[PDB]
Amino acid sequence: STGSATTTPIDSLDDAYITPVQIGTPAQTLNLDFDTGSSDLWVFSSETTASEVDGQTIYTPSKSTTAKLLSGATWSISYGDGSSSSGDVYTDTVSVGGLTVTGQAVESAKKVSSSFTEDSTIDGLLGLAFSTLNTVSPTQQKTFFDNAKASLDSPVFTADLGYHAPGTYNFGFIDTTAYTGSITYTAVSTKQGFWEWTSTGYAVGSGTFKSTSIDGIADTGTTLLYLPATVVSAYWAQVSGAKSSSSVGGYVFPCSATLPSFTFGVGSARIVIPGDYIDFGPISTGSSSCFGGIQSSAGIGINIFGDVALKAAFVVFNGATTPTLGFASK
Repeated sequence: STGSATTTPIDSLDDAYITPVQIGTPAQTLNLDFDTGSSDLWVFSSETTASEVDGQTIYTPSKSTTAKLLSGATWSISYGDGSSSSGDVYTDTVSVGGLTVTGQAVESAKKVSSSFTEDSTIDGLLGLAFSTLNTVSPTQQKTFFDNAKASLDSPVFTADLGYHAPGTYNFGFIDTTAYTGSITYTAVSTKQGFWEWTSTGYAVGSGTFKSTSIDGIADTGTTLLYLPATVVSAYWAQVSGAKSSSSVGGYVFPCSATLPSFTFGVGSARIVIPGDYIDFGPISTGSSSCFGGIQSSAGIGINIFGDVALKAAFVVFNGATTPTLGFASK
């Protein structure tokens, strides 16, 4: 089997991407944030505290003839950005772009934190990291990809995120028309439950490539690119007027600037992030100070290849017995 679904930016900045997901019988379609940095499929639901719902589409398990309460099961998750949610668990039929899993754990939110409430466009998350990070207790549950794997033509999914445009998540096959040149594969460590890999270095603009190992995670659920302070300082030094602002919470730059590109290494290959991808616009409405898309990972504890990086590539998440990551230009 295979699946193919379009993923759409939630706003003009590409702050996140939503992908339609069918849950239950008859289908209830919810727009979920596919997140390769976490491993819970959770949804706004009929059980969500009413004051914490503001425009989201909800899953109502009582209206699904295939929903079954997973007795005794609860979940609770906290994300790197400080947001959180928690609730109980159903199993139900879940389909993504024509690919169907029966008995998928659907985590029903009873509580969500303010940032979720305030984002009317995201109805929940669909985790695509390794199932070892799944928070369901007392019986840990599998991700959608893990459940689908054996049935897929090939045990892979691909992320093809657009810049200010729709893109695609494919399951079970590699669309050879979706990228240029070849796919370069690189080793993955699953020890922290993430799609963790090591980049071979970076360049700023038309500058020389610096060979240096940068360990990080491929995370579709993080907006920006978070790298070591040394790397990030080197990038923003090439932008007149750029500075790190503690009051704003990172590097800002004059909105009048032309940003240089940023290149990262995947083995001997190179992925180029155009300068425009690194612009996240005014820090507040009307401001001429703009927020940078490359930020320091210092104090996160991990480097994150988020959407800013991933949307410059066609990315293969290879879930073979020994997982690997593949990157191609596009």
